[PDB]
Order: sequence, then C-alpha cells, then structure tokens
Amino acid sequence: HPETLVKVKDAEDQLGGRVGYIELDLASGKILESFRPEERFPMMSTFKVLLCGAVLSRVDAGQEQLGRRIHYSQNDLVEYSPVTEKHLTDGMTVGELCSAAITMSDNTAANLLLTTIGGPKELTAFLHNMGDHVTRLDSWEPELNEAIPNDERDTTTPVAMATTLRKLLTGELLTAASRQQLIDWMEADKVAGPLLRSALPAGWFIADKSGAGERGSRGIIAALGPDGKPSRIVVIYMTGSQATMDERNRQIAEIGASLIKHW
Ligand SMILES: *[B]([O])([O])[C]([C]C1=[C]C(C([O])=O)=[C][C]=[C]1)[N]C(=O)[C]([N])C1=[C][C]=[C][C]=[C]1
Ligand SMILES: [Ca+2]
Repeated sequence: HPETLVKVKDAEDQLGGRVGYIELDLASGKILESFRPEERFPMMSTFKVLLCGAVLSRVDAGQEQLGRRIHYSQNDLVEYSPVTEKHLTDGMTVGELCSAAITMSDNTAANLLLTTIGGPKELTAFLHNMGDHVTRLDSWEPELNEAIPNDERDTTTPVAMATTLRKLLTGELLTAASRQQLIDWMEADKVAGPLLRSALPAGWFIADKSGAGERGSRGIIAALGPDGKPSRIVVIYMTGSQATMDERNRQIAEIGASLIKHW
C-alpha cells in the first residue's frame, strides 16, 4: 500500500470528483496530515453523530433524558429506517433513537431526534455555539443527501468535522458519561464494515460513523487506535463523481489500509 496522501490523491484520480482527508492526533489535536482540509463536502449521515452530541448536551443540561420514550406514526417514516420501522407500536427511547441513528444510520430516528432539539437550525446553532462556525445542517433526512444544491447547505469540511468530533469526544463540553456514551454508540457501528473497519488489525479500537449520498457521495468519521484505545481522528469525504457504491467503498478501504500501514 502506498503513502496515505498519495493513495488519497490516487483515489481522486480514479473516482473523479473530490476526496477530502484529515488525520488528527487525539491527545494533542494537532493536524498530522491532510488533503483539501478546508473544502466543503456533504456531511450525509455522518451528521448523526453531531446530532446525538446535541442531544447529550441537553441531557447534561437537564433538559432531556435518554430513557424518555418517544412514540411515532407510520406517517413519520422516511426511507432507510431499519430500526424505527419495527417499533411503531412500542416506540423508542431517546437513547435507543441515538443508537439506531448512529449504529444503523436510521433516518427516521435522526428526524425524531432533530425534532427534540428544534430542527436542523438548532443543530447548526449548537455547533456554532461550541466553536464550529463552518458545519451547517439545513435539511432533514432524506433530503440532506442531495450533495448539491443548494449549494453549501448540509456541508462540513474535513478539518471542521474532525475538530468538532474531537471536542465532542474528549472536550469538557459533554460530561464524562456523555462523551463515553457518544463514543460507545460509534464503537457499536453496524454498517461501516466495508470501510475503515475492513483494514483494521486485530486488537485495534475503532468508533466510527459512515454516510452515503447522491452524486457519488460517501464519507466516514472515526476515532481509532492500536491496543484497544483510540489515539487519532480520521475524516474522509468524497463527492461529485459517478462512482458506484462498491468503488467508493474500495477507495475508502484502501485509504484506510494505507493510513494503518503507515501509522
Ligand atoms: B445518510 O448517509 O444521511 C442516509 C442513510 C445511509 C447511511 C449510510 C451509511 O453508510 O451510513 C448509508 C446508506 C444510506 N442516506 C440516505 O438516506 C440516502 N438517501 C441514501 C440511501 C441509501 C443509499 C445511498 C444513499
Ligand atoms: Ca486531484
């Protein structure tokens, strides 16, 4: 496997569109390497981690409980809701909704959680308020996956997302319990098998969240490291090609193989 930045540029060569990449040291926050760090990419389902950050912040502020059961109708269901579609009678707790949104990419679960915080506008305010003046959520699922227009809506940058993820996971913004719950959900991710996880050696820790959108869009955010503990943050986004799902998966896995090999 080639050097990581070479592999990233190669992925872009093969896919077309743009590929963005950043690797951060978790302990220090220092940027180790990057490519297109400050360019915008659609967040796609990766936003669901930030959403649950906002939910946990409200729990920490005594405004929400993870045990609170939410009921909803079949009319609330949108595409890609593999968990929520199974609980129309019994409903789901806020904590269960976050697990579904993060670990299964459940869209209705995300929408229901957005409602609890006051919508995409309030998620953006939450981000602005913790120091992220770049990332913006403008739409609900499943419209936010349009990857254009309109036009910088529903976007982040690799460095914005990486910095914000780091603050959520290790900063004093959330309580220790809440930081732990957020990473626990990400560690339990069920649908990112073919991505960074495919290149992960035995004994390593990974907590991640993937996403997919229109116009060749794919992405992953991760905290990972050897010896069962995370030590670096990795964010990879891609958009603006006609690449099939399999090919986009392959390039991300190959970037992963590279950054592990050249750790
Ligand atoms: B999303 O990325 O905001 C959402 C759900 C989804 C997540 C993942 C993943 O890897 O986490 C993947 C596939 C879908 N995306 C969509 O709702 C989008 N319309 C979509 C749905 C199916 C396949 C591609 C895109
Ligand atoms: Ca290029």
